[PDB]
Amino acid sequence: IEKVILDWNEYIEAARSVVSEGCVLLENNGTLPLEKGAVVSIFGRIQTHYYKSGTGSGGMVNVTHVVGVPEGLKLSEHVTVNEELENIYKEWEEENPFDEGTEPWSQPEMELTDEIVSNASAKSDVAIVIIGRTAGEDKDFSDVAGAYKLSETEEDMLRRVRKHFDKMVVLLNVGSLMDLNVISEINPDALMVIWQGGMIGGLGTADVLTGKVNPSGKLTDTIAYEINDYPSTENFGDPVRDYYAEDIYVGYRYFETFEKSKVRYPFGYGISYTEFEHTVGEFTADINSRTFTASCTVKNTGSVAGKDVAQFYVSAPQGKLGKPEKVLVAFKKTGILNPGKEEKITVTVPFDRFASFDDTGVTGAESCFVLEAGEYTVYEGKNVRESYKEGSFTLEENIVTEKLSKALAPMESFKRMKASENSDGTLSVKYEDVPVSDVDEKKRRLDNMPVEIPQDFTARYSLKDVLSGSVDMEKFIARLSDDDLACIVRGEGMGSSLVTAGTAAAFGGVSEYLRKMDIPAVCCDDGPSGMRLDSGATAFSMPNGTMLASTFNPDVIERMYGFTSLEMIYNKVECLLGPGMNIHRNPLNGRNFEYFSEDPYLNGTIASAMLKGLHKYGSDGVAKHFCCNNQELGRQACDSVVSQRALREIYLKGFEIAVKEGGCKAFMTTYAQVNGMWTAGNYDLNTRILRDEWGFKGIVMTDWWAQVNDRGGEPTKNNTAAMVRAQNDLYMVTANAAMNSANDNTLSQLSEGKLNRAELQRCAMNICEYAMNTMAMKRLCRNDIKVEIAGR
Ligand SMILES: O[C@@H]1[C@@H](O)[C@H](O)OC[C@H]1O
Repeated sequence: IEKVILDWNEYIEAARSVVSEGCVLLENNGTLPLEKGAVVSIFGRIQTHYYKSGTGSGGMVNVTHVVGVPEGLKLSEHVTVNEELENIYKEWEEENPFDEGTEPWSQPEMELTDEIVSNASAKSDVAIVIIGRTAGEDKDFSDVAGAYKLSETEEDMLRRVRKHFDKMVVLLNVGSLMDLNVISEINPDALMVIWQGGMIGGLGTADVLTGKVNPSGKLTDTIAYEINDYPSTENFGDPVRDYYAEDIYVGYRYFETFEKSKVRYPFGYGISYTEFEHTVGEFTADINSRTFTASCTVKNTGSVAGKDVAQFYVSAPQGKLGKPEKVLVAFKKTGILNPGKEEKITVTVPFDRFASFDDTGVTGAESCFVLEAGEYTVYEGKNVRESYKEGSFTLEENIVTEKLSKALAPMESFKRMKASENSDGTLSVKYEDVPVSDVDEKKRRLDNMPVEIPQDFTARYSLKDVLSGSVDMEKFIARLSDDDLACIVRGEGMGSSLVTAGTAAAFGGVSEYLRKMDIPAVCCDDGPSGMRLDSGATAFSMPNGTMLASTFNPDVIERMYGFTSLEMIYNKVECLLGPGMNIHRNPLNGRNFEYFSEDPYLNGTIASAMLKGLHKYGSDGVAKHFCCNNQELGRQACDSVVSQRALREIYLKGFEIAVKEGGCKAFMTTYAQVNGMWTAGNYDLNTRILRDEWGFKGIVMTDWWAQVNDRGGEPTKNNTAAMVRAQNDLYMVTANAAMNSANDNTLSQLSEGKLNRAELQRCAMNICEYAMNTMAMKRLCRNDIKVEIAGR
């Protein structure tokens, strides 16, 4: 019915803006920005093979061209590149080709001589050294040379360059952070994390290097001096089982509370080519509305224009539960401020952003989010460490922000960290026993069993009749036979011929009988950083998740994914398999590149920005992996043992925000276990928490060929009855859904009364309600958006 232009040049520009807001300047003595007309020598072999993404499902976007850093600098017309040094690298690389693997964390560095380095210095004004790292799916990052540490030849390179150049810039082309101890010690003039910026990364990076854009990126994780300083390191890296003993004390929640001196760069840290002054302003609280309102003014007090981020933190009273010193509750990035100009920033913060989950009952409100009695102090500033008192208010009694239930609780006891108040008025870590679950799972499922809809194969309503409002969804679903029900819970793929070639899955109209009811085939495709088309078809490769999050700018993120929204329609992809939004529990997790933060509020807010983007033209995202997939090693069977409180405040919280702020209507579960069973068959996760408590209205799908089990039972890839009993609606994926290619147990379990028809009907109703609002339904109804690409 309607045509829309996808302007490719504006798509490039939107993505380019994200890159130039997401680079994080850590150190600078004034060597950056690069001066007009300067000649730069670029060191590091990885300069020729810019890491545009990490590896795995989320790093297989095909493109015709990648603008690396050298090319980005030449295109700027602000500097020139030393062409002799480039040719040394190019010629060396013909003998030492880029290893593709399985793909390694890094490439072997070219050894440098005194002659090469000395001659480059004579013919250039500044050295740029690029250190490259990638990482991803199934391969965790490791505390060794070539991975988290510099390799020996990389260190040599840096020391030579330092010696022969008095102007030296180090750039980290990395998916996740690496060791900064040796780099800091070598002490370059400027240090910037440039992440992996997709196919136009070099353009946006050139913008900040040349000063066309002033750096305004901030860290989404705390950088500590050693891997052993991180509170999760003790309990990370075990393929069988890991106890989340740090509990709520993840990242800056640990460091700012217990170990300030172990931090090199705090959460939210990043600098600019200008300087800013944050002046605390008016503060009011509204206890009856459960909000406070806080103002401050940010002023550019330096000599060049730039943006800054105002970050707001709450210190809750320790009470009986114990608390982190500071938790992030709001942030706002300024517009571009000219020298001597300023911007007033006001935030309204609901109490639920700094509530605590009582999993012991010590507050008198077990299984509730609560604010304990005491003094709440609010802080504003440039990062968590440099945040200063904005206001305060005191509660004489507990406030229950929300009543919940005992759900997804641990099945075995373990000791967790506890904030303990010393005689000094300081806080130390002590340990306490996590209570074990007393939930009767059998009874919970039976007491909440949905009502069966009597089947009726004569009255043949269409899914169009449900969409129009002509009939109830219940009235429609009655025509599905047991074959139809068994079939509709199966995703078909990879590369099902019902949808665009080379994508992840088709679902909904996966049989002739389902298609006859006007259930369309809905197409899923990886990934957060752009469409992965295994046909070889090209698509936009966008910056990695961590770079997105480092913008601290929901609007710039949403703008870019508004273009992705149209591109998906163009390719007839309805469901992009992102955002990835598992918490950065440990820096060594391989997939941190396509996730956002150690902080759940930032995590959810960035995820929600992406989803709003995709929703612009009616496309959609699938939040993943729900939940606690914070480790790649052992991910087919690993058991994350974690408290309710840690789940409610940290790991689930981002996903909750995705539902309630982001309008998320599609979730993906994990390959692994949380509290002693696989996530795909967990009732508490997929029904109790997600639907009954949060009000999610949508679909849940498995991760691709994930295992499912009943608690205590053996894991398999075809226990779909366990999956449907949990209200995980879709098994992803089978070669042929109509033929039950996986030989699943849906019908045999239904035959034996161990699976109720009502449970199948519930899943089928979720699938159909989702499917009828997709662009694939619009194509059947002939009221879809037609997209045309301009600017190529
Ligand atoms: O993240 C998912 C990954 O775990 C799986 O292997 O492929 C599908 C992706 O969406």
